[PDB]
Amino acid sequence: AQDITTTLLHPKGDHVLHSHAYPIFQTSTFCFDSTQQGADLFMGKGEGHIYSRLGNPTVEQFEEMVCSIEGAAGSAAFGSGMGAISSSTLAFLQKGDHLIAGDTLYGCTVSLFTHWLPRFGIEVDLIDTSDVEKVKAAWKPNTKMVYLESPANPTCKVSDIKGIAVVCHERGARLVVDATFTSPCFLKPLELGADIALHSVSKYINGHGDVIGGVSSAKTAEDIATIKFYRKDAGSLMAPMDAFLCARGMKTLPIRMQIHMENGLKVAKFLEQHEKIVKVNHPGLESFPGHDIAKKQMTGYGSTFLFEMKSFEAAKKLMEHLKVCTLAVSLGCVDTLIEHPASMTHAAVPENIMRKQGITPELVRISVGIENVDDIIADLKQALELW
Amino acid sequence: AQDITTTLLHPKGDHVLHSHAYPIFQTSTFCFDSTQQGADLFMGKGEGHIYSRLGNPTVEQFEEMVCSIEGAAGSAAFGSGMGAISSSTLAFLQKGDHLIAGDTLYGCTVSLFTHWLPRFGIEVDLIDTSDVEKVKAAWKPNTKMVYLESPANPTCKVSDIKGIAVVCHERGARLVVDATFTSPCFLKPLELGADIALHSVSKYINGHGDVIGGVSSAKTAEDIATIKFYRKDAGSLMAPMDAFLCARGMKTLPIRMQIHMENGLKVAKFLEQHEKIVKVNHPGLESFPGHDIAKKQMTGYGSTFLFEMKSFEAAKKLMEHLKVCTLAVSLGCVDTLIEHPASMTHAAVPENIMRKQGITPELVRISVGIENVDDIIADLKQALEL
Amino acid sequence: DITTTLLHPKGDHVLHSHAYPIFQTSTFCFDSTQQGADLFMGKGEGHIYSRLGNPTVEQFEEMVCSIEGAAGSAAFGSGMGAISSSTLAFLQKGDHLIAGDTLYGCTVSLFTHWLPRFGIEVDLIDTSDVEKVKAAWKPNTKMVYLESPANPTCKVSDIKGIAVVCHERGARLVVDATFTSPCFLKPLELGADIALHSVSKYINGHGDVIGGVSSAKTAEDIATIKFYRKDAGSLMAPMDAFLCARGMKTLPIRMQIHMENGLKVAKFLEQHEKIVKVNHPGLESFPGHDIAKKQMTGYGSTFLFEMKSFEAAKKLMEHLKVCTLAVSLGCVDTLIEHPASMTHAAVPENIMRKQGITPELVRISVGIENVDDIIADLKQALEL
Amino acid sequence: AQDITTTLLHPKGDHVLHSHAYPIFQTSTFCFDSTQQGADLFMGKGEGHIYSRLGNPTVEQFEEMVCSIEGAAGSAAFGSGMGAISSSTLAFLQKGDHLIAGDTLYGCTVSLFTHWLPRFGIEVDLIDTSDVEKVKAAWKPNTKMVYLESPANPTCKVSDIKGIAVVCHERGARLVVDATFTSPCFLKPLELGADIALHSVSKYINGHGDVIGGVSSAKTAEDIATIKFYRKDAGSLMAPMDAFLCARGMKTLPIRMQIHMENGLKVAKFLEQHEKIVKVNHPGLESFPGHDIAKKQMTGYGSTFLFEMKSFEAAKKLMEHLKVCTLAVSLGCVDTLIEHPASMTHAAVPENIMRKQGITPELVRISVGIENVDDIIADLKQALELW
Ligand SMILES: CSCC[C@H](/N=C/c1c(COP(=O)(O)O)cnc(C)c1O)C(=O)O
Ligand SMILES: CSCC[C@H](/N=C/c1c(COP(=O)(O)O)cnc(C)c1O)C(=O)O
Ligand SMILES: CSCC[C@H](/N=C/c1c(COP(=O)(O)O)cnc(C)c1O)C(=O)O
Ligand code: MET
Repeated sequence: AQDITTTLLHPKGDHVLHSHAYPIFQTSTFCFDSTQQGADLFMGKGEGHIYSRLGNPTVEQFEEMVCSIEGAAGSAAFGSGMGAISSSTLAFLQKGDHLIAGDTLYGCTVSLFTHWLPRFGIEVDLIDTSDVEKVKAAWKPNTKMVYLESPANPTCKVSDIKGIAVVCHERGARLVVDATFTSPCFLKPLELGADIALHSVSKYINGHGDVIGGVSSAKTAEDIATIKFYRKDAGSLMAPMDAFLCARGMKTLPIRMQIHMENGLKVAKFLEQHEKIVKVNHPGLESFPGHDIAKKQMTGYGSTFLFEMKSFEAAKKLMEHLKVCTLAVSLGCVDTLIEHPASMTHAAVPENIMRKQGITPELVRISVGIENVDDIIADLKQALELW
Repeated sequence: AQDITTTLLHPKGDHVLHSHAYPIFQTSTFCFDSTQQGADLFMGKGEGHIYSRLGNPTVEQFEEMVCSIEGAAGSAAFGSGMGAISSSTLAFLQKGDHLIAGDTLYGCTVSLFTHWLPRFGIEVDLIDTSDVEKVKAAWKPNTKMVYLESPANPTCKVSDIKGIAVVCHERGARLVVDATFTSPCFLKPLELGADIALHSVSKYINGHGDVIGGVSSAKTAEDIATIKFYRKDAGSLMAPMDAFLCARGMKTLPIRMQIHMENGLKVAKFLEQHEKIVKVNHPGLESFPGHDIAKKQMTGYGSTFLFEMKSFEAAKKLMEHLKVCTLAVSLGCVDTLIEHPASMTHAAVPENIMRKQGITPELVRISVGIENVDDIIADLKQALEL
Repeated sequence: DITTTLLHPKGDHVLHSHAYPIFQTSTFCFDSTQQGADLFMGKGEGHIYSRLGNPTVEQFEEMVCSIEGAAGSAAFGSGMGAISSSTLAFLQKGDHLIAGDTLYGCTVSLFTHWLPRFGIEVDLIDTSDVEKVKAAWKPNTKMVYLESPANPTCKVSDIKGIAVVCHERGARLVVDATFTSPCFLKPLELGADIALHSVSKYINGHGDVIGGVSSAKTAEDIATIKFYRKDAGSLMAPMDAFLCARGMKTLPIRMQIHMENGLKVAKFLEQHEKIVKVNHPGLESFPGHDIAKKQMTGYGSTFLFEMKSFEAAKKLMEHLKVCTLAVSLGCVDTLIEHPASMTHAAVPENIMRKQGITPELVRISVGIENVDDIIADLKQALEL
Repeated sequence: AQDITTTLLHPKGDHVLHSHAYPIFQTSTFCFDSTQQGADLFMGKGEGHIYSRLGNPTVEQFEEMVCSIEGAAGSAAFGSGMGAISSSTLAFLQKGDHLIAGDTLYGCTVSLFTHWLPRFGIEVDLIDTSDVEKVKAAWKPNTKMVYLESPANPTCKVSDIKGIAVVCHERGARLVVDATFTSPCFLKPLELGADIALHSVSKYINGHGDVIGGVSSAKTAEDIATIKFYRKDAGSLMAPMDAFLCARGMKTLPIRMQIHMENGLKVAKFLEQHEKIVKVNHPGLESFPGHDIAKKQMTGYGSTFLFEMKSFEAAKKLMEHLKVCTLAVSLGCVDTLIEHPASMTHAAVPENIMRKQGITPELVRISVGIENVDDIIADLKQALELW
């Protein structure tokens, strides 16, 4: 079969005015041929565009590319990953519905789930999804959705997607997986039984750290139509320029991910053997609890992972004396990022959830870029071996 | 004090590397000097940036421009006017609360209020808000908000914002006003007593028809923080490039609006005197019901208005034989747009609500651009006399 | 209005898009070998490569082509890209060029340093006197280059008068109309052969893109220009072309307020005690007013004025709250500059005096702010 | 020694408002603090900006990146490769000066050298530069410059850059090398004795087929100042937006070139063993004349090469029946391009020069992208094996 590198470099669809690169449709509205042709496009009949919020050609191009790696019925682009998460949950969940979600999630996902959803009459439970039995125990007659991050931000906690999918399929609950950390190159949730696969495009998919974006993919046509229906009213849209950049960045995704995976594994192997390091939470290491599920359900690993220092001051010493790694939040960028979860990405997370995640000031999160691995390792080495 | 033209041309803020034009900050994340400096910003102390979703310098520049015209404590930019509307309502409204909204609104605003809000346990009533005592009768103990469009899409129906604001202040409810149609140049809702003033930037504020965006401005610092706290999780953001283009477009807004207003008035008066036109729904016309309310509360008028034809076939012939006007949805663009509400912008609106709005197959909506008035009038004259 | 023409340009919509798409592409696809071969030979419609032609860029070119009344227009990466392409495409070894003594700094740099390196004889003379153009004439004179009103002194030249001399003696007339814009100055309708602009200024008007455009009277001349651009390589970027076309949408409207603002400012400065001389082509005091009044349908907002001393000029320029100390002109906001030590600092010491540039001269570019706000900003700086 | 992947991902210079990605300075002019501060910057004193034509921060960031791989004193970015070629030649050559240039050059370079330079009183001779003795024989007392393309567009003809450099150094002539076909990753002319190394950034460096651009680098500070002095007058500038994209595209240059090189070699080796193909002109093959010079003087190979079919109609049949490869001009793009030199890129070159270059209607130029090589080979295979 045709390789994914070829698939991404050759998206389906006609060229516009014979242009090799797909044009940036920096426009708000579209022109109608006639009143009937305009009336029909609102009804759903005929091919063409109306208004960029409903559909934009360069945006739709990016959606097609994502839809093609995911193996979905359709994809929806968003202004942010949080736009994707809101439109993948609130498009389906309503007053009286129950949501089971992982206890270890991205900071703002926790914020959306614990603060905003309960205000909308939606029952939410944060559950350890590494254990399928805990997921079964939390299940209720009104359970409509299970939301998973695996490997989780930032602890790399592994969940049994395949096993949970079964329970979701038997009981009529929609399974949504956030696969941001791994990318659609190595994790394809819809193959594992999930109903909706989503990403923060801001991270690996774009990879260049210059755009905030989100994407959501559905196994079903009805489900993607509902997501786009919600997006129409909620209004989280990917800009034409941002879509152009994301598609462009995605052109090199497979090879970037290959280097990410290998760099990340080598950095983690180096850290785990280092005197100053207590523990390394990389899902590709044999020492890691959820390794056997991760290697079975994914075809590779992302390069973002967590590790434990002997103290906060030691962690502070490492982070502030690096010359290649740059101290900043976010991840999945071409260059290596480094961050302190306890006081940055997960400072807003309540300590009730903080303890069980479980994030301590000794922890450092690293997102290994595509720089020569030896340069990255040497940079960490000299910082770890300071006076 | 500076004039509106000068204020928008010289926005408050520092120059970046002595750059005359403000740089497009096409970035996702930002760097930290130290752990403490990064940890501080998340709290947040005191000056600096973290991540574009939380704050982007180019986006913030546009936000401050809108804040200066509205007379607000702060403004938040969005990826769409719908992003602004959702964030201006769902940030405050929760399960068990009650919203009163105008019966005539933009199509997707009707879609948002009728479909999605009741799913979140929010009570919504669509009420004729041109009558103030009708809002008082629709009131409940759990009423937390009133939402208004004045002039409303597409009928140009006018609401007494100042009068409704008094009711909202006395009874503990917020007043949110969609001022897309008139722009902040002519309509400043926060001066009329409203709590939140929002726009579809995609329309007049940008004015060049090349970007989708929204903005919301709050009277109090607490409300705008809550709005931005919602945007943080909801995720409707304005792209750095779009922020650059919106700010750029807003540079000529005052002079564009002045021409929009004058053009829209002459075109409406031309249509009113024409024998093939039943009625023209322009808020600046003496004949229009609620003209006096619009005259006192607004300093000018938008260029988007509705009018009635003899039949559907007559409307069809007009829209399909224009050479200058472009048949397309949207409004507030530099060139002239024309649209059919019944089967386009307000086609997804439930036929129950479409009846109360007064939207018929004979009605045509025009958005008069900044072309020469005589070119637009002549284009209409040619199409009408076939 | 010209506005209607600019808002509704010639051409077909792309996938029904209201705004013309940004063709951020390098190359284009072919249906077959024959179709691709044909386009390289000029047969059929379509595109090959962005340097040869870009749809977004061509859309801007056609907007300029309409207002200028040209056979064709070519966009460039800079005004200097337009200037050098409008001269070095025609001038060759052994040719002679007569150019105005007062030109933009880098246009002087081009003509004085680079042009004579290519075997092109260049003389800079006073083109405000038409009889002086006749005296500078040589048997090998192939081109006259003009700039009216000139940067920065606003020195007006009789374009139609010089055009007659050029036509009779077989020479091209190139006019830099940056200072006035195609709204008010249309050189091709005064008998000029080539009309060019620094789009960076009024045409774009938003001070966020560098670009140039050149419009030719004949189809052969623009083909020569585009043939030169193909090899020289000064191209307008697709994004920049998008921004320039977008900026052009408000051009006539911006120029109306530019003209009126610049006039009221100059009239204020002329009656002010601290100002010796004001060089605005719209003022009746200005020497070349009669020529400018008849040849142009309006005036730009960039002009020059004389202070008592350099210290007084420094005091004025460094205390403005609204106006900005910056080079460039034709922006929506008001810019201020000092020619002797900035724009015309590189201009040779002998051409410096022929132009009449002194350390006392201050150049202002009046934007589209409220007239009273800019006048008040100048008023407080000239007194406090 | 720090690897080039790391170098390109971590360019020197300060971050702007703590922004991770370098901002797009979409501006015309810059503000001054005082009259003297503005006067000094024109005089050359102080830091740093005045007007985008003289210097744009975004553009200078890209120039910095190119300067870093090249090992130059400075770099200048342009609106096109032809902008770079003109400014590297016409910035130094005046009437009475003599230029020696390769006989096999890019189409428009031939146009510039044949049509425009002679009009400026500059003597030009197109010479076979694969033979050092022919370069020596063509030499004159007024010879000021030698311009080389190696491997040449499109025949891939190899020139002895090192050997020609010596002659240039001994006789006081600048050596200028166009290294577009190979990229700075594999060919660094300044290490070989060239004075100026230039690229069409439109090709490999940007790599994404969305930007037209050029860059020129000099060994000497005076020379790059002269090039920039010409640029401000001639007017070929890189747009801030284009600069942003080129820097972005350059982030992944080393890894893209790794795949280009290996893909290109595998495609060439497949074509050479195929019965329909008469000859393959890839500089990395042992059969190719000048392979020994190429493998010594370069660190790798580009993926653009030319091959001979049995007929024009056979060439037509191949080019017009590909499903992955796209029929278009240009090269060095992320996806595979294909064109016909005799009727396309080199249809404008005079017949006396085209016969000298060896371009016949049987020839096909392929620019191998970063698609899975087996997919590329399979696409060519089915097109070659048609009924
Ligand atoms: C069907 S689609 C179309 C659209 C538009 N609008 C629109 C609007 C909106 C939205 O906005 P976006 O930005 O989101 O679009 C809001 N509001 C208001 C008042 C309005 O009118 C029209 O109507 O035409
Ligand atoms: C030294 S730098 C400076 C710049 C500006 N210029 C301007 C100009 C130009 C330039 O152009 P670009 O676009 O190339 O820049 C040209 N021409 C003309 C006539 C003019 O005034 C000024 O002057 O300020
Ligand atoms: C005819 S059109 C086509 C184009 C391309 N070129 C390319 C090139 C150039 C150009 O460059 P730009 O950027 O200007 O395009 C230069 N050089 C070199 C070496 C090369 O290969 C090809 O060939 O394909
Ligand atoms: C808490 S806002 C910044 C978080 C960032 N996107 C991360 O996951 O690293």
